[PDB]
Amino acid sequence: IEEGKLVIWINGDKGYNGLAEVGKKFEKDTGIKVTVEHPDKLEEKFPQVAATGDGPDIIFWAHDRFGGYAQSGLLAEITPDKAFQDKLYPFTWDAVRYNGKLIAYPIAVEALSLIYNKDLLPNPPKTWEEIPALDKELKAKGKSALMFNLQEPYFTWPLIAADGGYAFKYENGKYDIKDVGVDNAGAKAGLTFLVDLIKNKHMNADTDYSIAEAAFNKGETAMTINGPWAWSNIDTSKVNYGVTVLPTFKGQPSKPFVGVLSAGINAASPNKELAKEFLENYLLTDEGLEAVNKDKPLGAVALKSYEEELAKDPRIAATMENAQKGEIMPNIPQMSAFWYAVRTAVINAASGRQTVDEALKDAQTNAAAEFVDISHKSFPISMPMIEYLERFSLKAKINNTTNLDYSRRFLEPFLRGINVVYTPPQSFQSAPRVYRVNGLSRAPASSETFEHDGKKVTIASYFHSRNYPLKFPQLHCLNVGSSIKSILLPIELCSIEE
Amino acid sequence: IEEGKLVIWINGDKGYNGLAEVGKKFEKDTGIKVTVEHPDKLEEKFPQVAATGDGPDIIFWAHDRFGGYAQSGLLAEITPDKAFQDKLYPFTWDAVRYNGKLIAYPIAVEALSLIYNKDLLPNPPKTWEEIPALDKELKAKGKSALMFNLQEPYFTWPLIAADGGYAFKYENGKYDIKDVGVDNAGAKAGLTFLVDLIKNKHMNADTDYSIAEAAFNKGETAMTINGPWAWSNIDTSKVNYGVTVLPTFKGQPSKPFVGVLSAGINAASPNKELAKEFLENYLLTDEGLEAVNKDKPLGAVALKSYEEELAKDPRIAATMENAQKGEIMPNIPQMSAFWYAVRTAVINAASGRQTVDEALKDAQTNAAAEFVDISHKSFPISMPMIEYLERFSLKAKINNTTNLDYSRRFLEPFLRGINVVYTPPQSFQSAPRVYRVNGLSRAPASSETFEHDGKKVTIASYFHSRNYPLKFPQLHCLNVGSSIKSILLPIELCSIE
Amino acid sequence: EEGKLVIWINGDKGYNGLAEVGKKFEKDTGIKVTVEHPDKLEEKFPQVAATGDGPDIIFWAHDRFGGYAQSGLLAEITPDKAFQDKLYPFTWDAVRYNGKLIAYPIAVEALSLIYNKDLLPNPPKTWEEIPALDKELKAKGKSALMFNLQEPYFTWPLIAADGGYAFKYENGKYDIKDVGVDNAGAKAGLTFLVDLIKNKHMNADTDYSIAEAAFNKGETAMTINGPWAWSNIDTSKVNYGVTVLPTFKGQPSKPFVGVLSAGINAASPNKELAKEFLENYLLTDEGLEAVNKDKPLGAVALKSYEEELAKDPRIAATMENAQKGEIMPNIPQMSAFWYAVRTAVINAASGRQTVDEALKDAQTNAAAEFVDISHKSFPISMPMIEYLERFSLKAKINNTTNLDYSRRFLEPFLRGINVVYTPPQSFQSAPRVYRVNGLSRAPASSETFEHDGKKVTIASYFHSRNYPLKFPQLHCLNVGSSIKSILLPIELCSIEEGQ
Ligand SMILES: OC[C@H]1O[C@H](O[C@H]2[C@H](O)[C@@H](O)[C@@H](O)O[C@@H]2CO)[C@H](O)[C@@H](O)[C@@H]1O
Ligand SMILES: OC[C@H]1O[C@H](O[C@H]2[C@H](O)[C@@H](O)[C@@H](O)O[C@@H]2CO)[C@H](O)[C@@H](O)[C@@H]1O
Ligand SMILES: OC[C@H]1O[C@H](O[C@H]2[C@H](O)[C@@H](O)[C@@H](O)O[C@@H]2CO)[C@H](O)[C@@H](O)[C@@H]1O
Ligand code: NI
Ligand code: NI
Ligand code: NI
Ligand code: NI
Ligand code: NI
Ligand code: NI
Ligand code: NI
Ligand code: NI
Ligand code: NI
Repeated sequence: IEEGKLVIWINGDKGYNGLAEVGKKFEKDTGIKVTVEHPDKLEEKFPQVAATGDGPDIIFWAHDRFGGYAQSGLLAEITPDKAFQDKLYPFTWDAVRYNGKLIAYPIAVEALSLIYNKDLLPNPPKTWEEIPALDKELKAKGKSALMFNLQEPYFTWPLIAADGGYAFKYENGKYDIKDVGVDNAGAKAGLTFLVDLIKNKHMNADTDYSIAEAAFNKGETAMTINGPWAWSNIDTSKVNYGVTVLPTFKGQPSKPFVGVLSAGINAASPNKELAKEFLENYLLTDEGLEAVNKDKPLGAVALKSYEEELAKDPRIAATMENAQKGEIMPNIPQMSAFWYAVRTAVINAASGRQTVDEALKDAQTNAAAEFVDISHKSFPISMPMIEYLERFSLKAKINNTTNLDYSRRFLEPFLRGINVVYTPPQSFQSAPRVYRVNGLSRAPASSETFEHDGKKVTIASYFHSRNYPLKFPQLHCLNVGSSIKSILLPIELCSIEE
Repeated sequence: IEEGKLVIWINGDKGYNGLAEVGKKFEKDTGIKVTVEHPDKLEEKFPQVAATGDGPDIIFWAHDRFGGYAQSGLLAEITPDKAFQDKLYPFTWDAVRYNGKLIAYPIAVEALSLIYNKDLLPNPPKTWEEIPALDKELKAKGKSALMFNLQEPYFTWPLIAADGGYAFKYENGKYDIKDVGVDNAGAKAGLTFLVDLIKNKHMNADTDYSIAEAAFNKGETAMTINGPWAWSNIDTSKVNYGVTVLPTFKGQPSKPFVGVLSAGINAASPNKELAKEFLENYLLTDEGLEAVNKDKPLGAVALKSYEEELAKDPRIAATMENAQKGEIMPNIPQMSAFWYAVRTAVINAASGRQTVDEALKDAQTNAAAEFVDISHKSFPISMPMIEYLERFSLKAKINNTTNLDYSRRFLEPFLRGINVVYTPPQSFQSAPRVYRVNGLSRAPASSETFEHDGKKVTIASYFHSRNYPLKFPQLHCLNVGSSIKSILLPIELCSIE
Repeated sequence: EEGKLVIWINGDKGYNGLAEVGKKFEKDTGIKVTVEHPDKLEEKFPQVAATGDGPDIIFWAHDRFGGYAQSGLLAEITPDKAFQDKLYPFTWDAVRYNGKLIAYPIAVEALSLIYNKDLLPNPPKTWEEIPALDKELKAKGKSALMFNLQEPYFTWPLIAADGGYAFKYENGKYDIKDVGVDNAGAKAGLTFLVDLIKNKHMNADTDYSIAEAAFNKGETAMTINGPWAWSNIDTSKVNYGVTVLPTFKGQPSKPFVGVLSAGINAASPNKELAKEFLENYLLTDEGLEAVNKDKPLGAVALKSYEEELAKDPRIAATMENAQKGEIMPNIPQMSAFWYAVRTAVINAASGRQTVDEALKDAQTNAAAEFVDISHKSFPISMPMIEYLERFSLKAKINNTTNLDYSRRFLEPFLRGINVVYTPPQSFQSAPRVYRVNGLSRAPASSETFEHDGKKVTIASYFHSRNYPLKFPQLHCLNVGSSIKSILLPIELCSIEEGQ
C-alpha cells in the first residue's frame, strides 16, 4: 500500500528538518517527492504497521532495533557494493549486520556524554559520588546539580552498568540470551545510587527528557546527560556549555550503550531502488550529512570523509571518549525485551513503589523470558479447535476422512459449555465472534443442509460457492444454536483459549 | 608393519568412493598409490592395530575419538602453517585441538536432522509429543511415522539431551569428568519418552541404521533421523524428501552432539609427509571436497571456500540449524567410555530388559567409573600372594631380605585352608593350577632342597637353571603337599582370587 | 621525608643501574636521588608508609599496589595521553586500580626455564621426564633441576598448569569468594613437586640463593628464574639457554605474570620531582637501557625500547612463557593469597603436612574476608559516642544533645564499662584504660573544678589547651567515685567490644 515515492520516519529528537532538506535536493534531481515524518514511539509503531505491509519506505533508528525487525522480516537486505562499503567505517557496518546480511545503512555513532553549564560548574564532577554535595552547593543558589531523562533506561544504563551490570554476555562470538546481567550486584549498586539521589531530593523521579532539557537550557541545573542531537537547542539557548566524560561510580567509568543511527528499507517498500539511491548518493555524502548535522548533530558520522573533518570538534571527541568507555549495543531481537524490562524497573525503583532488588528481579526474569511460540497472535493463548480436539479428546490427528460419529459419545460432553472464537474467511468481509458451543451437529458439513430464498443447500456446498472450500467437508460442525434452531459452524474456522 | 604409500580408513556410511577418486588424482600426480578401506567398527579397530604399530596411514572419524587416540599416542601432530590454517574455520581446528596440539585435519561439520517424506508428511511434526498420534494416522495407511537407528546412542542422544541430559559438564575452560549428566532428571524424561514409543508399538526396539534407511527409502515410514551422508541414497530412491529441525521435547530443542569429520595421521605412518600433502593439497580443496561430497555429502565442510558455495543448500542449512541447537562433542578420552555406557543403556531400556532408572544408573556409573591400576592386566582381578601377605598378615612390605621364620607363629594359621592359584613362568610352557595351602615350607627356597635323577638341587637353584631367577630366593615357599609329601611353591608365583 | 628523592627497589633488580639514572637526574636538577634495597620491602613499605614514612618511589610487581592504593599509601600518578601512549596499554591496565592509575609500568616479567647447554643441550619438554633426567645427571655428579622453593612465585606455574588458580575472573572482575588453590588441578601439581622432593630429586630447603649459586657453578642442569637473573649467569661464563617451562599433564606451566611498577608514596612531598624522574629519565630508552644493562628488566613497557630489545630470544621466551601464564590480579587479597600459598607449598614440601592438609588451609586463608580499611589497629574499637548512639540512645548525638533526658537508662548502661581514654596528641600524654562508674552530674561546659586556687570548667580547660571539645554540652563519663570523681569527655573515649 506504499506509493511510487519516498516516505521516511526518523525520531523527533533527530534533525528531520535537515534530513528533509536532503529530500528536497533529491526531488530537484529526480522529481521523486521525499516526505519525512516523526511519529511518537516510532520504534514501536514501525513493527506494527510494517507487519501489515504498511509503514514508511525508510526507517531511521539506533541499530539495536533492526535485528528484531530483520527477524520479523520487516527489513530489506540493502545492497551496497564494496566501492560504497569502503566509504564508511567497517565497525559501523558490523552494527547493521544481522545473520551475515546487511540490513540498514549506518549513519552515525551516538553516545551520551555529560553536558554542563560552565558559568555554574566551571569544573564539573569527575564522579557520581560527589554529585550530592554539589547539589547542596547549587541548591543554595536556587539551582540543582544534575537533571536528565529518568523515564528512558538509555540514560540510566551508563551508571547501572559502570560497576558490572550488563544486558547479555558476549561469549566467544555471540550473545548468550540466557546470561542477563541486570540483576547482578554491580547493577544493583548503580541503580541504588540513583534511587538515593531521588531519595535525598537531589533529583526528581518523574523528570523526563523534556523537563530536563528545558531546565538545563534555562540554566536552572548545572548538568545534564544527553547526546549530540541535544547541542543545537543548547546553542540556541545561548547557554555556555561544555561536553565531557560521564562521572565515575565506585571508580568505574559509566558504560553508556552505544548506538549507531541506521536507516533500513521497509521490506514492503516498492521503492527500494529509489530508497538506496537517496541513501547512498544523497544522505551519505558530506553535503548530505552536513545538512542533517546542521539541524541537529549526528555525532560521529559513519562516512569516513565527513567524520574526518568534524573530528576536531571536542564535543564529538568527548562523545567518542564516552563511547570508548561504554559498548555498542547488541542488535539481537531480545533487545526490546531487555529495554522494556529495564524501563519499568528503573522507573518503579526510582519511584519507591518497588525496591532495587524487587525491580531488578523482575527485570532479570523479563529480559530472560523466552519467545512464546510464534504464530499465536493471541492472549489469552488461543488454539485452533481442530488441534484442540485432537490433543485433548480424540487423541488422534484429524483429516479429510475423520468421522466424528465414532466419537459422539465423549465429544459431546467435551464440547458442552465451550466458548469458541469463530472467525470467517477474510473474503467474507465479516468479523470474529465468540459463540458458546452446545454440541456437535447431527451430520457432516457436506451433509448438513439448510434453505434460503427457497433453496436447499449444504454448508459445504455454500462455502464452496463463496470460494472457501472447507478443508474438512466430512466433519460434523459445532452447534452454537440449540435443538432445532441450530447454528452450525465448521470446526476449522473456530478456536479456543488455554 | 607398513609401506611407502598411502592407506586410508574412513567409515562405510561416508563417501569412500569419492575420497578414492581424490586418491587417483593424487597418484596421477605423484605416482603414490592411495588405497581407501572401510573396515567394520574402524573407530574400534584403529586403536588396537595402531597400538601394534599397524593400521592405515590416515584415519577418518568424528573428532570425538581422536582425543583418546592422541592420548594413546596413536596420532601424529599435524603441521599446517598459518596460510593453510586460515583456509578453514577456526572452530573446526578447535575440535581437533588436543592438549594445545592439532591432531587431525578438520573436514566437515555433521549434525543429525529430521528427514521426512513430503508425499506423506507435507507438514512434519514440530515436537516429539505429537509423534504418537501421527503414527496412528500413518499406520492406518500401512505406514509408520518415524524410524531411525536405535542401536547407536548417537541418534538417541538428541532427545535424551533436549531436556537437560548431558555427557560431561564444561566448567570454566574444560570438562569435569566427575560431573556426568546421563543419570539426571532431564535425561530420564527423554529416554522414557523413547521407551514409550517402543512400548506403544510406535517404534521397534531392534530397529537399526539399515532397517530404517531402507524403510524410509522405500517410503514405508514418514520420517527418519540421519546425517548429510544419508541424502545420496535418498536421491537414488527418488523419494521426495525434506530435511528440517528435529522435533522438540517438553518444548526443548533436540540437542544433537555435533561432530567434525576429521582425518588423523597414524603416529607410526612412515608417509606422514605424503599424508599431509594429500590432505592439504588434494582433499581439502574445492575440487577435493566436491568429489567426496558428490559421492556422499559431508555436510558443512571446513574449507571456507567450498562451504561458502554449498551454503545455499537448505539441507546444509537445516544441518547447521540443528547444529546450532546441539553442541560439539568433547574430544576427551572419556568419550568412548561415555558412548559405550550410553549405548547399552538406551538399548536395554528400549528392550524392556531394564528400566530407564536402572539403565541410566549403570550408565552414570560406567561413564564416571575411575580407571584401575594399570598394573592389573587381566580379569578376574587376582591379588598376588606376596601383596596378600603384606596387607593382611605381615602388615609390612616384603623384600629380598625378609625372613618369614620370624612370622611362622601367625603366618601358618593364616595360610591353612587357603586356596591359591599357582601360575608358572610362561617359558615353562605349563598351565595355572589351583592348590590348597597346608602351610609354610620349613626353609627358604634357596635352602629348600629336593632330588631327581639322583641329584640334589634347591628350588632356587632349579628355577635359576630354567632361566627364571626367583625374585625372593630367601622366602619360605607355600607347602601344598597334601600329605607328608610336600610340594613347595615360591610365593611370588601364587595369587588368590 | 625531605626535599629530595629516595627510591626502594628489590635487591634482585638492577638498583645500581637505576642509580646511574639517579645520577643523571642530579646532574640536571641538583636533586639527589638515593636508591635503597631493604629486605622484604614489599612488606616494610606498607608498615612505614602507614606512619607517613618510607621512600618517595617504591618499585615492585603490580600485584602489591592494589593493596597499597587501598591503604591509601600511593599517590595517583598523572601522566597525560602523550606519555600514556609511549607505553603499552596492557601495562597501564596492570597499574590501574579502581579506575585510577597508581604507578608507572616499567616492564613485564615472567619466569622461564633456564638450562646449561653443555649438560642439557636438549632440555625437557615436560616435568614428568625430569625425574629420569635427574638420575642421568646424578651419575655425573650433577642434578637436573634447582629453583627457589621458598617463594610460591616459582612454584605456582606448576601448581596452576593443570587447573589451580588464585581468584576466578568473572565477567569483569575477580570473585574473592572463588579461590582455586584447593582444587584438583592444584593438588596434582603440588603433589608432583612434593614427589620430586620425596624422591630426592630436589631439596625442600632450596632457596633462590642456593639455586642461583648451583646453576651458576654448573652443578645443576636447569633452573627457573626471571630476566634479572641472566646477568649473574653471564658473569659465570656458563653456557645457558632460556626457554619454555616444561609441561605437566600436557598442560603449559602458567606462571603468574608481573609488571615491574613504580608508585609514588602518598606522603612524599616530592611527587612532582618523582614523576619528572620517572617520566623524563627512567622511562626512556637511555633510562631503561641503564637499568637493563645492570640486570634485565625483561620486556619493558616503553614501546620504543622494547621494540629494539625484542630480537633477544631470552625476552622472546620470556614472553612465550608469559603467553601461557596470566597477569596477576592487583587486588588487595593478593598478599593473603601469596602468604597462604607460601606456607602451604613449604610445609607440604617438607612433609610436615600433606598436600590436602596444606591446600585446605591455603584455601581457607586465601579467601579471607577483609575488614574495613578504616580500622587501622587491633583490638578493634568503637568511639564511645557512636557506641552510645547505636546501643543506648538509638539516636545521633550532636552539639545540642542533653543526656539528662537519658540518665535513667544511660547510667546502668555505663556501669562496669571499661573505656580507652586517649588525650589529644598535643597533650603529649598516653592512652589509658579506665572503668566507667557513671555519667557526670553536669555537661563539660558546666562541670567545674579548681587548681592552683582557680575555678575552671572542663570545657573551659580544654579550650585553653587548644582542644575545643566537639560537644561541650554533653555530660562526661565519671571514672572517679563517691564525690571523688574523674570526668572524661565522651568524645575522647572508645570501647574495644567483646567476643
Ligand atoms: O531507553 C531505551 C532506548 O534506548 C535507545 O534509544 C535511544 C536512541 O538510540 C537515541 O537515538 C535517542 O533517541 O534516544 C533513545 C532513548 O530515548 C535504543 O535504541 C532504544 O531501542 C531503547 O528503547
Ligand atoms: O553412537 C555413538 C557414536 O556417535 C558418533 O558416531 C557417529 C559419527 O560421528 C557420524 O559421522 C556417523 O558416522 O555415525 C556415527 C553413529 O553411528 C561418534 O562420533 C562415535 O564415536 C560414537 O561411538
Ligand atoms: O613468591 C610470592 C611473591 O611473588 C611475586 O614476587 C616476585 C616478583 O614479582 C619478581 O619480580 C621476583 O622478584 O620475585 C618475587 C618472588 O620472589 C609478587 O610480586 C609478590 O608480591 C609475592 O609475594
Ligand atoms: Ni513534532
Ligand atoms: Ni512528531
Ligand atoms: Ni435473503
Ligand atoms: Ni562394503
Ligand atoms: Ni567393509
Ligand atoms: Ni625325569
Ligand atoms: Ni641487597
Ligand atoms: Ni639490601
Ligand atoms: Ni599546679
